[PDB]
Amino acid sequence: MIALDGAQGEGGGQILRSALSLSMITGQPFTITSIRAGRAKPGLLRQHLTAVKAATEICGATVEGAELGSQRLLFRPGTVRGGDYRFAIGSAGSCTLVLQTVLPALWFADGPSRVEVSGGTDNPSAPPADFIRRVLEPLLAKIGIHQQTTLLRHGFYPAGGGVVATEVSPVASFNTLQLGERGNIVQMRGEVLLAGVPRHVAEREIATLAGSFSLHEQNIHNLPRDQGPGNTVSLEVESENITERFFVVGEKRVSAEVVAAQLVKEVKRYLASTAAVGEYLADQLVLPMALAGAGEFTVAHPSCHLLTNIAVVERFLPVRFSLIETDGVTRVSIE
Amino acid sequence: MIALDGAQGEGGGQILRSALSLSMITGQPFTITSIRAGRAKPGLLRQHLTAVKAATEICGATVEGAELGSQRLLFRPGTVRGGDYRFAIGSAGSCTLVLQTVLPALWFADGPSRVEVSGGTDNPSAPPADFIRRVLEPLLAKIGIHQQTTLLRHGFYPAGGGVVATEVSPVASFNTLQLGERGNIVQMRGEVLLAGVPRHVAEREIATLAGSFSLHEQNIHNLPRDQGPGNTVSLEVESENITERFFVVGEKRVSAEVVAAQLVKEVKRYLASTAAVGEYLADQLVLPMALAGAGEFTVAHPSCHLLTNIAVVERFLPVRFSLIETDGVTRVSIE
Repeated sequence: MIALDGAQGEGGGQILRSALSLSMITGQPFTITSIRAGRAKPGLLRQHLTAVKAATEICGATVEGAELGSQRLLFRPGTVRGGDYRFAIGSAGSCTLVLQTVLPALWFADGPSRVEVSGGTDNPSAPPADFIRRVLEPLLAKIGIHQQTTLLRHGFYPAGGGVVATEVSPVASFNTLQLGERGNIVQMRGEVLLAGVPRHVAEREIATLAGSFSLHEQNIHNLPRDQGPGNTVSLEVESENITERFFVVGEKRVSAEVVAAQLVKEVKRYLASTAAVGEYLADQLVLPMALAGAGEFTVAHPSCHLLTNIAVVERFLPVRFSLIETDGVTRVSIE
Repeated sequence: MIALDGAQGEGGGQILRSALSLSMITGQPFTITSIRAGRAKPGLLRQHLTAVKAATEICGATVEGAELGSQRLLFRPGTVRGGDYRFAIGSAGSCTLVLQTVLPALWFADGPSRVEVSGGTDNPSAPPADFIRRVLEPLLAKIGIHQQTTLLRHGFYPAGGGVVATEVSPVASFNTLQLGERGNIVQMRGEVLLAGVPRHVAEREIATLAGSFSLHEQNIHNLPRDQGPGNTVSLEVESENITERFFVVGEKRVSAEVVAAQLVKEVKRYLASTAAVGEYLADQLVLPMALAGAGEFTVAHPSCHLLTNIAVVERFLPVRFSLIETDGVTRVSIE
């Protein structure tokens, strides 16, 4: 039975979620031993417990250790049943992470499924639920996976209140995704999302983006105050071979110019290499291509997350990933 | 002015120290912004302060954030002055860390120096101060760097009271270190250090080593009780093209065979690949070879620390590292 070390790599968290999906995809039970060893909060936390309850439900699992402070977990899956699921995280809970725990398993469920989660849609430090729909959902569709995520209500950290819902269909046949050169840029678009925040913050954040980029469109998107106070700014880089979109969630004490300046940092950083995908989309492509048994993509630099995702994957599956950091770009490929 | 993110990679600590040495090597001031964001203890801690006080003494620096809970720091170094320094960390302080923050700078000092540090020499969780003298000092010498570390008194975690002192000499000219194949073993040697522990733990420990290895020498090293109760076991792997040494510090509630077995796991893990160097020595060679402007070495797998150390180095210096993960061995090279 598979044993994983929680302090390994970046140090738990992602290890738990990649394990869950894999352990269900595969059926191999596993045991994480030092969950969040050194993190401020030592082990399983409400979100992880929710990640775990959702997992131990989509697949009738048997778990040992699912307690709020646990640094040990034994998870024995069952059959990933398809169906209408509804999970509810708190406020600090990112629907994104529940969904990226459970959806992979559902790719192999006995039938189509719908997952609806509640909680935070946009968190300052983390990826927004939009990345799912506007960025990876398409690479996935290309790897033969079929998912459709709709953002139904936004929950801006620290408010909570968001509602995201994904429609899945058991993967029929897998395809090999072959990314490399980003290709020539086709168009860049900036977009700001205000909910309870004034139209002078959007304009300011937009401007900054227009400051270094030639946006084909500058869009300001207004959501009901109901959606609490929130501001999220994004720039999309629809290159030829790929379409990426970067985000930066405005913080409490962070200025329109600072928030926009973070995003500009990233965007330039991506653009500064020929690499088709960003560090984060890379982190997400590791699993699906593994299931697919082949495929590759280029990414500027191997990140510490990549490294651990590739570990867990290879810990549950008969795959070999190869990273060839040649000329400022890294070619991540399967075997 | 260089800005560094403290939650980046493994998550601060090493970023802080690699940033200091570089900042003084180079002169470029910088700013760490989230020192130990998620860790149990959120930012600058006594040890780090010491790292920072020692740094901001070797080079007459200007610091902003040097407070016991700080998650932010601004460091403006000056001229690295050579001379006889004496730093004193606590008990939980590892001389090794202070020494690896300061010593790189001192290779570039206006004159020869001596650095004496007090505190913990042998910590269960971390590398012993012996690793410096018996393992990296030689690779360094080959790089053209000239340093000599004598352990003068041991301080076993949690006691403290250890004393390590290093003599350095400004680097005249640098060399290219080209490592790769470990070559054939040339001899193994086990060693047990007892300070206030009985000569039955040493034997038991040695036995286990002799249990899977063919030790050319089985040395038991007895320290005055003065040195507190301590037990450290090590095994040296003198291969053709390199000599490595692995250590495991016997813990409070850890038995002779458990201690011995940890060491055997590692030694084997090492031995299981053609890679000249171990994860840790790899981490340490990043910087020197970068100052060297070329060089390489092979390591089994790229670690997360490797990733981040490479990051910081590349942030302060005009160097490109290349990782090529080919055949279970990764080749780290410079450009």
